[PDB]
Amino acid sequence: SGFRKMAFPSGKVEGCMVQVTCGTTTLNGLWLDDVVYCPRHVICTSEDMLNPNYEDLLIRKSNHNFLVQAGNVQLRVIGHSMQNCVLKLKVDTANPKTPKYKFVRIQPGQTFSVLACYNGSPSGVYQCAMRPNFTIKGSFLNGSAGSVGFNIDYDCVSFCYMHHMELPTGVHAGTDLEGNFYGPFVDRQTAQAAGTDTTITVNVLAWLYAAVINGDRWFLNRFTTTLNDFNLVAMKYNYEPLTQDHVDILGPLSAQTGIAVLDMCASLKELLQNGMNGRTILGSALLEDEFTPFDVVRQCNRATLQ
Amino acid sequence: SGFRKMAFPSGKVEGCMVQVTCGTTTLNGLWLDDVVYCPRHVICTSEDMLNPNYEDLLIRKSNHNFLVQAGNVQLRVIGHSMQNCVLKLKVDTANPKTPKYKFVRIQPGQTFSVLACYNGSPSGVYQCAMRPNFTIKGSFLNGSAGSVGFNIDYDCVSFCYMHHMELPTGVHAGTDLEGNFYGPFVDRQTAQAAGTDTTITVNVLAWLYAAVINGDRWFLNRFTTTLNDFNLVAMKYNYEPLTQDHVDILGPLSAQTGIAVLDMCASLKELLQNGMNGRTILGSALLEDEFTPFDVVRQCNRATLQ
Repeated sequence: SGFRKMAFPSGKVEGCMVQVTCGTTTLNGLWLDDVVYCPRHVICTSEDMLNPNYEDLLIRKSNHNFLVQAGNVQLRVIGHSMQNCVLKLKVDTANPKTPKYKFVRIQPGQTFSVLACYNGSPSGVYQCAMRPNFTIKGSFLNGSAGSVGFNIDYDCVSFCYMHHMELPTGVHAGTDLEGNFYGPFVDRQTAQAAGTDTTITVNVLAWLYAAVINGDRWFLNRFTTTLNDFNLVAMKYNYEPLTQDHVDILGPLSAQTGIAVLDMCASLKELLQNGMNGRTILGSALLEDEFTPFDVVRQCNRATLQ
Repeated sequence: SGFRKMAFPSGKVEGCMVQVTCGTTTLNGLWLDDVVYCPRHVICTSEDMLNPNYEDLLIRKSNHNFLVQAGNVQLRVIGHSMQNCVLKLKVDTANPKTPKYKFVRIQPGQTFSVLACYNGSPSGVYQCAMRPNFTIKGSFLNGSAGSVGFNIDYDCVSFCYMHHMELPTGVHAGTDLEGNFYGPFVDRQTAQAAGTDTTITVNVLAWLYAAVINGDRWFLNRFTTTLNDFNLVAMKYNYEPLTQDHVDILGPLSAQTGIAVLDMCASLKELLQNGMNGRTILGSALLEDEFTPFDVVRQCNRATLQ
């Protein structure tokens, strides 16, 4: 019983974090085999961050300009490549703690765990979701760039996010591990803003089906709605329109419980218009969009053979 | 910017988790040097869990009755001691991944990070607080006993909780690492219940001072209250009475901001009686009691030199 927002265990990622310093600019890098991946703006001085020409900044930088430290071990840079917004530093030492890994680019709505680091030291770990506007509603301070986001399936760490910058609004933006930005953003200290943040309707649906499994069935269906109508009421509450793939992605949830997406969309229809009153669902006092279908079923209470 | 419930990085604890099996009963153990600490009810068969005599169950158990596995490595038990509700298995192999550690018994209100394991494999990590009734509002399934809770100061892991059982209500109960239970509970499958769960008022106060620092100052003080009056309104909302130590524990928060505990107690006075309306604080739509003063200041936005 119980229902918490869990991150994956962070140990396999902790063994890859290092400090990268170029000049008087320091952030974090991800050390896999003999390459350290880090945001490319580690090469920029304070003023160069308004409109950098990263090409030209890098061509003036030699290897000794880079200090990379794994704890008390200095790793010497023997070469570099710029790949999109991420800089690959080849180092003289292959990381003996490299886990089985891959790079994957996630989709908005999907969740992952973040290991927030400063000065190459892991600070803490927390679970989050890619918002539909491609930002993450994270918790990041200056010096946290290079912190990565990941998922762990069996023993294989799928890295999906590297952290670069914070938007004026306070939300965060970054790239995959190939350095391509998530969203229409750029690594430049320039006035930028994200689109309108919708709510991940499919995630809130998987959440309600969860409540139904564990026992919280207050506010359960008492009506119906054509997918279109829900979208109309959801539009006023910046709720991401619901598609039939959304209706199918629930998989073993409309079933294995026997309630319908529309019946749930109807309970959601009311809680967005009339409110939650004083009651709560799975502890949360607000509709939750950071749980996906896989996250839901893992924590759900099981049947007891007697 | 941003404000998330962060667990400490779990890696140092992951390297200590093992599987402990006695007979046909399996749970997790904590492997430090050449001792594995695990809940003592690993020695009980299904029926022995209503009213066990652990003394007598253990005296009938020899070392070979214990299978302890660290991954693919079997660790042979060479002796055991029962210490309160925790069983110490001495093993033929000292754990080379033992971090610098200590055992500490935390106080209700204090937070810690939980590494939930099944079959000796870390499953995920999440931050929680010891409730005033000594339960933890965790997320635990059968087989998760032996999962531990911890804090990390610098590189020293302070283990503070080992997980034993789930109450009828769905909340969780466990011991320190000396095996003394947190609360008036026992490792027996018997009808048990916790006291009334109060809210950690000092934690909600540190939270509001945080909101004030980061910028959310809606609902800020517009009145005053003698500590006594707040307690009167807090009594109806099962809010833990507020003491002057509580008023002093804020430390650099009433100051370093300049608002008063009572002014905050007054804003809290209203949000408990009239409500939060449609607004939220630091994202949460409910009053939060799982952040302490230290948790608050670490994540708060800093001043930019210009």
